Amino acid sequence: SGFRKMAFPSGKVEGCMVQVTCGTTTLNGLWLDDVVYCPRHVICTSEDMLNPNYEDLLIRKSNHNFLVQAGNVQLRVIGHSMQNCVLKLKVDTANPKTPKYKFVRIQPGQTFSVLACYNGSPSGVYQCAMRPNFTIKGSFLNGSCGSVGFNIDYDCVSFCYMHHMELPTGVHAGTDLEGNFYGPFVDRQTAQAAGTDTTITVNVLAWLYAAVINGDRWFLNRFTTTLNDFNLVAMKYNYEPLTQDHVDILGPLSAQTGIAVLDMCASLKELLQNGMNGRTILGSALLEDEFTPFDVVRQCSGVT
Amino acid sequence: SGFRKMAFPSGKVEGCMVQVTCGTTTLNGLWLDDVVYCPRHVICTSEDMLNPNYEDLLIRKSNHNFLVQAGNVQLRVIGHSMQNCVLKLKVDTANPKTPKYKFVRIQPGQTFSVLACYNGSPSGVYQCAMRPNFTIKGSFLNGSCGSVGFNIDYDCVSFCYMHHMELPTGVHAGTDLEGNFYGPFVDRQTAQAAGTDTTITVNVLAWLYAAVINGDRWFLNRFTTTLNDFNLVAMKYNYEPLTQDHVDILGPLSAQTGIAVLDMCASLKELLQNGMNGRTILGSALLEDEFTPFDVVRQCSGVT
Ligand SMILES: COc1ccccc1OCCNC(=O)c1cc(=O)[nH]c2cccc(OC)c12
Ligand SMILES: COc1ccccc1OCCNC(=O)c1cc(=O)[nH]c2cccc(OC)c12
Repeated sequence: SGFRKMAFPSGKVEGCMVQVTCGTTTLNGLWLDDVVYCPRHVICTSEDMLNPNYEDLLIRKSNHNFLVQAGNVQLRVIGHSMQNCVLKLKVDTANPKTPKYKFVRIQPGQTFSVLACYNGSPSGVYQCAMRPNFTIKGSFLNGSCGSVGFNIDYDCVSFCYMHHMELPTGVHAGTDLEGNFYGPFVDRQTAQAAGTDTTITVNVLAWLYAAVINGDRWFLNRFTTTLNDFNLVAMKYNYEPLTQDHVDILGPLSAQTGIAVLDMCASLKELLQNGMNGRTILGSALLEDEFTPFDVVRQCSGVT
Repeated sequence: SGFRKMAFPSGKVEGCMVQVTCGTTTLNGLWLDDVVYCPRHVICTSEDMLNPNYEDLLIRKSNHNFLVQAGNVQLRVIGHSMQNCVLKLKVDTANPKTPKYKFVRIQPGQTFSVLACYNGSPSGVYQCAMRPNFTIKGSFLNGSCGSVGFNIDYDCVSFCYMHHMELPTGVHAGTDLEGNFYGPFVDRQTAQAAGTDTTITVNVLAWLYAAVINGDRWFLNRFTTTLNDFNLVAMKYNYEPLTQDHVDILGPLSAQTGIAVLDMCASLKELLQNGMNGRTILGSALLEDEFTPFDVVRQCSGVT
């Protein structure tokens, strides 16, 4: 028993982190096979960030201007190309620690682990979720760009995020491993504001199932509701609308606990309408929305 | 900016996890040099757990009864000995992935990362704290015993915890790497209850400094207090008494923010007396006590 914000083991990803320097800027890169992936803003000076023309900036760069270091050994760059907002630095050596991998673009509401890095060295690992407004609430300082987000399926690392920037609001923006930003964000130091940060309803419900499985049942009530009635309440509290697909995905948690999805929805409805009254659920005083139904099942079953 | 419950990268520890089987029981072991460390309750049947005599149980065991597997390869056991509540299985091969390590016994209030494992395979990593009642609020299922707690100092892994059991209350008990339990717990399936779980005051204050550093300042007030006045309030809310050593340790956070430790104590006092009024601090609706002053400085400075 017990329920923690758990990240995937980071070893397979640690073996891919490298340092990429271009001019005076040093950030992180991801070394997979004979390619190093990094944010293209590595080629910018802090002055350039206000309005950079990356194609023009890239013309002044050659293979030898990109310094790639894995541990204390320098990698030889034999090619460079821009794919959307990432640079792909072709190196002459394939990473001997390359795990089985995939590049996946995630949907809002999905979760992933972040291995925060500075100067190509891992400093920590934590669990995140892609917010419905396509930001992530990470923990990143200067030098963290190029840190990646990932999921692990047994021995296969699915890379889903690469860190690019912090918005003036302190939230984080980035791309998938093909260089496309999540959301409307651009790699420019400009007025960019995130939209409404709505609560991931399907994740909150999954976390209520985890609480029931772990013994916290005070919030269970004698009521039920309908998808339409529940969503009237969800909209008022800036919660994502619950769909029949979400009910279906919550199916195995409903089967495990014997509590119907709509019954759990009515408990959530009352928690939204009346608050927690000074009580806690899984050691938290608010409704947690950064555990998907898959994370709850995985944590409550022991998937290694 | 941003503040997350961050665990250390787990790679160095993943390379030490092995599976140890004795009879029908399989748990995790820690392979360092030519020794595999595991809970001694590996030699027990579920019947034995009610009142095991480990010396008598160990007499019936030989080197060949302890099956040690690292990945898909079997390790040859050439020795076995009991040190307090851990077994030390001498293997004929030194772990080639052994990192620089130390065995340290931690104080209550200190934090560490846990790499939860099942069948010698890592499933997840999370951050924990040794509670003042010597329990940890982990996330562990059947098969997780032998999972370890650790801290990392650059390239040196300081092992501090080995998981042994879950108390009837759902909290977790375990030992240091020399086999001595944290707290009064014994490796017996018996009526064992944890004492009062007090709040680690020095950690809450450090997390209030992290909140100020990250922009959350609503709780800052026009008041100050004294160590004695603060502790009168701390005792009433089952908070650990704040000492001059704690004030000293909070020194660099006080210097960084310009907020005196006693001023932060008065803000905490008002938060205890009046609650958060529906507001949040670092995305939390309660006072977080599982970040030491060192964790806050590390996370807010970028220690890799
Ligand atoms: C506005 O900056 C950019 C705009 C578009 C594209 C890139 C931009 O930044 C590049 C450098 N960013 C970081 O290293 C940075 C990332 C982060 O998540 N947190 C920080 C916290 C404090 C200071 C920081 O940088 C000085 C960071
Ligand atoms: C009362 O048991 C013991 C007493 C003393 C010493 C050892 C005891 O347990 C040995 C086996 N323990 C685990 O594998 C176990 C550990 C854990 O933290 N959570 C669980 C959650 C559900 C089921 C579980 O085991 C069947 C566990």
